[PDB]
Amino acid sequence: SNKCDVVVVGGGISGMAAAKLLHDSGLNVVVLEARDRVGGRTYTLRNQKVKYVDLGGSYVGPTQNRILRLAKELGLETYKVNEVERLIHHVKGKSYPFRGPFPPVWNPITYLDHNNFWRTMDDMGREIPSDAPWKAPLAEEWDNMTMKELLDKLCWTESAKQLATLFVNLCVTAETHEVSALWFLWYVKQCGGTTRIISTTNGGQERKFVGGSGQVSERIMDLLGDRVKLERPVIYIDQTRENVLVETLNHEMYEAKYVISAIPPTLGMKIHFNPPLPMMRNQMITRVPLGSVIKCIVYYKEPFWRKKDYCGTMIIDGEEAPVAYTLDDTKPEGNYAAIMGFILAHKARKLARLTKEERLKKLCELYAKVLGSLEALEPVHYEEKNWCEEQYSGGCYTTYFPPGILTQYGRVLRQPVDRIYFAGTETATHWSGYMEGAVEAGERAAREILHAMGKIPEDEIWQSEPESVDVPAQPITTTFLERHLPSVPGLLRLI
Amino acid sequence: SNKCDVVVVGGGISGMAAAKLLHDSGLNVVVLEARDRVGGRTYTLRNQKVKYVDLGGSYVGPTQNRILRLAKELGLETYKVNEVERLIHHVKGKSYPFRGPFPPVWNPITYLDHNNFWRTMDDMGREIPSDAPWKAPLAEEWDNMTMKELLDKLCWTESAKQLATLFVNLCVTAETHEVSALWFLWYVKQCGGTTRIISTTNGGQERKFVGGSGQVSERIMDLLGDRVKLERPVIYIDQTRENVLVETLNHEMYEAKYVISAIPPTLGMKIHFNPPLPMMRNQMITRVPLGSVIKCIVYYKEPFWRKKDYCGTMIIDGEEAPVAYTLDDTKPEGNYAAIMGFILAHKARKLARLTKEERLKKLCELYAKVLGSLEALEPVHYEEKNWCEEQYSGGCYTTYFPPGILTQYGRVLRQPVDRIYFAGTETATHWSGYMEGAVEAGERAAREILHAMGKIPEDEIWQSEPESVDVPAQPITTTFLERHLPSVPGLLRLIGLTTI
Ligand SMILES: *Cc1cc2c(cc1C)nc1c(=O)[nH]c(=O)nc-1n2C[C@H](O)[C@H](O)[C@H](O)COP(=O)(O)OP(=O)(O)OC[C@H]1O[C@@H](n2cnc3c(N)ncnc32)[C@H](O)[C@@H]1O
Ligand SMILES: *Cc1cc2c(cc1C)nc1c(=O)[nH]c(=O)nc-1n2C[C@H](O)[C@H](O)[C@H](O)COP(=O)(O)OP(=O)(O)OC[C@H]1O[C@@H](n2cnc3c(N)ncnc32)[C@H](O)[C@@H]1O
Ligand SMILES: Cc1ccc(NC(=O)c2coc3ccccc3c2=O)cc1C
Ligand SMILES: Cc1ccc(NC(=O)c2coc3ccccc3c2=O)cc1C
Repeated sequence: SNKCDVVVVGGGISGMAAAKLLHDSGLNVVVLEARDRVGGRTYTLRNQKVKYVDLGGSYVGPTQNRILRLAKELGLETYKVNEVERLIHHVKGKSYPFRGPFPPVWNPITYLDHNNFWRTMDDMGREIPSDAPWKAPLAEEWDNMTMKELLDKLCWTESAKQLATLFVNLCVTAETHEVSALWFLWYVKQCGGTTRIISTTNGGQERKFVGGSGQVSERIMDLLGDRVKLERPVIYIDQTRENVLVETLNHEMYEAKYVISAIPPTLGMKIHFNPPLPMMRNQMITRVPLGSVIKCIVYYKEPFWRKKDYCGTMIIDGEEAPVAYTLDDTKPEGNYAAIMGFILAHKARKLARLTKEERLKKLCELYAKVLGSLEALEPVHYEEKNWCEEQYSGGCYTTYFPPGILTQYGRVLRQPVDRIYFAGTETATHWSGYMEGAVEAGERAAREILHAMGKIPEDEIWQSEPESVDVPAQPITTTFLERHLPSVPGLLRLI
Repeated sequence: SNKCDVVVVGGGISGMAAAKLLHDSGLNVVVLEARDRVGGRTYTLRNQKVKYVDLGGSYVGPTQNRILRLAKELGLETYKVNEVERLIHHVKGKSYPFRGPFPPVWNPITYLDHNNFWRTMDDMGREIPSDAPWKAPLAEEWDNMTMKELLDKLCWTESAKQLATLFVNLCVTAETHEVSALWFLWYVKQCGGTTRIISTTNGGQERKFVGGSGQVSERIMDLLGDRVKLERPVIYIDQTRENVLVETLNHEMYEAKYVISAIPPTLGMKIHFNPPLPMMRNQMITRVPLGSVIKCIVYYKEPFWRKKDYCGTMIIDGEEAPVAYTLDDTKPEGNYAAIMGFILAHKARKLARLTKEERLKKLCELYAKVLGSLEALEPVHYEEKNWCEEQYSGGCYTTYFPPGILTQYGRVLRQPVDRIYFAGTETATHWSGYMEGAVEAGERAAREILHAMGKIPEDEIWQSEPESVDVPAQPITTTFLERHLPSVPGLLRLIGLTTI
């Protein structure tokens, strides 16, 4: 067998970040990666037609200081996603251009309803601890409802309910009826709230990495050299003896003092454990699916939308549209003009039956309607990735919690099992679901092991991160009216 | 490689029934079983204090003709669970004895609400095809709500909502907010409806096997000889070549024409697939958890409850009660007096933290109160099994579907993947979740392979079963008033219209 200090299962950002921290501390680490590549739910494709394109995770933004710091250390730079010109909200077959993060609403009743919806999501989030959402005062009540039930109670207008539904679908690649209200409200709150999570400028979608996000994992693999073993799916972990034994599908055996599991929680099912996992983890890893998304990038000769004072952001309501949300994917130089779109949740399942060429046609025709331009019908290239088909991801962007699961099983997610510690973005407390969360969790799991070895004190397990000098955060603000305008039933109680 | 016609993954009733059918038809079969035993979600413990006891699946009843025929062919016999004396409904800290399958309800408004609840569950069920629940006219609407939401709409009394909640918890070992309304409605309908599923006499809980249900799987293993390989967990299936390659954890390779996967759907995750599974199955197997239950058997010197004219059945509502349902588990000879109880859904998670001795004490104290009997505090022995801890089951009794999953992913549950066919009780269309469904699915999977091999025509894949001569099925009947009495909102409409 191959002996080392720590085996890290999974060579995504989380596993790589954990392995780098342990390596830098002087431990001998091995990373066992199932695929013939690193990066996991990140994947940057290079060819002459696109130069490079993120087909998985791409965006980073203010308050995501760990990913920004790690990438900077590895020699990467960011550029801003184009938001110079107007955004579009396409509603009932018409495009309404706008500025600022939220589409305007003109009907006074609809206005009150929309304002109340966003405000209430943040009000509720303030009572949910980031590190322990199951300790929310109404944890059980909120966990036993779906997001669909919550939106049905909160939204007096169909307009607000359709936009709220789109929000859930885009944020967590799942249907409102599939997900726990508690979990979803935690998810938003732990990215800094509604404004921060939905915003391009000053939010989660502000920036991309020059040359692609895949470079984070690739460049850590570059540092680690042959410590990274590709095409080594872990099948078996045995903790009955002095050292932990980790076996791969290609018949290799690794021996270590500790293990970090840096895979999505449910993919723990692909590993046979000796002794068996404790009851609560055994059942938890069957209760935590990942969402469904096809990421699609359509290329054009020029970023023609800019000529009509549109930035390329489209927010597209309704069942018929294949794609509910787009961003401009053009490179910083104004070349490789492109629109990135997501085919979300049930639509990913529905439209996966089509051919690549059939999806291209539907997207181009949609974009022609929304951008009001025949130029959208003349694509020069197309790339896509359906994450639902990946054996070693399970989906994208991340794991969702159905009703009842987070309160009953959430405490087990990052609880060590003897000498196995748990990384992965699902275990983060700030931007869980994102590349930022992957870094937080990997570095925390690594430091749990450093503490178990006696190398650092307990109070160094969780570590704050200085703010990025390159991507500083501006405060999230609200207006007096936003804070104090009544809800729809509030206006009725006054009548 | 060890060569054969068909590799069956899993030695539970479904895999063993499939293997038997294939073997009897002249094929060479191998059964690869992860555990050191066959039976899976069935397990019959034997020791001198209990003689034998079913710690997993136990009950069979009228309309479950496949398991009865299989068991009979293997030389097994049934006996009737004791329902001679009165049942007990324990609610708000008091016990109310009764006869008939449902506790009687006296308050007229509450009676209308209860009657409408059960009626409506069956009414909705009739809209749902047993073999394609996603084809129900309102499949989407019903699949996008939980059972909690449906009970909140349907039940105009707390009395009905509480009993309905216990019904869901007991039937599918899951909370009302955890499960899809469409899936639960399908599940009940495919067992023959509310009366059949809840009943002891004339229903699902009527009988047990003399000597334990584990004998079904054991006796098939005896017939198959060394074709059953114990402690062979499957880790890898490769369909890239002419013959299917199946690899086990202990480093053996098996080569076959076809494979039957006879394991719970989510446990497919423990196998690495080459090529990868198609998208819909890849995601489906991450979306289908099993329920949570501890099965607990408390032994006594005598079946003392019978002397108070109680049969041993207790239907126990309330958060403080660890166990919501009991049955008399005394042997047919009248010795090894015992009460079987289930600790359900969240309570299985909550009470797992205690010791065995602490759980025994809580159960005895509950039974003493419910039975009004100090004798319940004098147990002579205890056995239990927490199915939540089983790596190779995932839970019990069966797989549940959360909201939204059955309409999006249900169609791939028994869809073949190249040369892999799918058995397991989860893929049945009649008593899915039960030993019966395991037999149906195993035999159906085997015959899919026989059809693929050109050995039988397509119309023999699905095969009806003759009614048991030993366990005749009384029909499910209603009264005129049961059919036509209004719901609570229907009564309110009638009142509004009169007064107009
Ligand atoms: C898919 C996706 C993700 C995504 C998104 C859009 C799409 C289409 N957009 C994002 C965005 O704009 N900004 C952002 O910050 N995140 C975005 N996401 C999510 C993001 O990609 C993820 O949060 C992050 O990449 C997750 O990182 P983590 O390291 O936690 O997880 P992973 O990437 O899945 O890596 C796990 C690795 O483990 C390997 N594996 C799996 N099973 C095994 C076994 N048995 N043995 C050995 N290795 C295993 C995987 O192959 C993978 O490499
Ligand atoms: C657990 C339980 C079940 C149960 C019940 C009460 C409890 C506590 N009460 C029942 C009842 O009264 N009447 C009834 O008809 N059913 C009842 N249930 C359900 C019943 O036990 C199940 O429906 C039935 O036994 C399921 O049979 P099936 O053959 O479909 O599935 P299984 O028993 O789980 O068998 C699967 C076998 O596969 C093995 N396995 C798992 N993974 C692997 C891998 N990777 N490789 C090889 N083998 C694998 C398992 O070990 C098992 O033996
Ligand atoms: C009006 C509006 C604008 C942007 C958004 N965006 C989001 O919520 C996003 C949430 O998480 C993401 C994760 C990966 C990539 C993109 C996103 C979002 O844009 C939502 C609404 C309702
Ligand atoms: C009044 C009453 C009596 C029995 C039941 N029982 C049930 O629903 C059961 C359904 O599934 C089972 C599965 C395995 C073992 C036992 C059972 C039940 O008793 C329910 C009610 C509401």
